[PDB]
Amino acid sequence: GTRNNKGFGSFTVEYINNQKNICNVEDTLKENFAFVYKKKIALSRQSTLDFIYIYNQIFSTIKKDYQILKSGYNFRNEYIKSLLFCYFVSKYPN
RNA sequence: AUUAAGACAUUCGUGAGUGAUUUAUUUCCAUGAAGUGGCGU
Repeated sequence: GTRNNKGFGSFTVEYINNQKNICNVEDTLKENFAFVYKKKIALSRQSTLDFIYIYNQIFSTIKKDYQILKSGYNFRNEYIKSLLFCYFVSKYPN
């Protein structure tokens, strides 16, 4: 998709030739990627209602974390520095 | 006046009749409508 790296492309295969697919996501991610990082998001009750609410939480969390990574967060009142910044100013501090 | 004289190789006659420039052949192969957020710790 467009901006698929941020998560608007997620698919899984269920039936291959009318046979269920027991493929572990964790193991395949471990195999084909250099680093794989899991985050357990607090699914506040629901989980049976408001997939729209689930999407809102998931994508707000992604925006949160990725804005944290390469930039800061000058939003409401809480300041956390850019970890992309903090990496370079620490390693060989120039 | 002499084994001489006389005599168009000529008349008639369609290079014509039959017969598809046709048969076979993918305008196709490769290819992300995608990338990035920025601003006041």
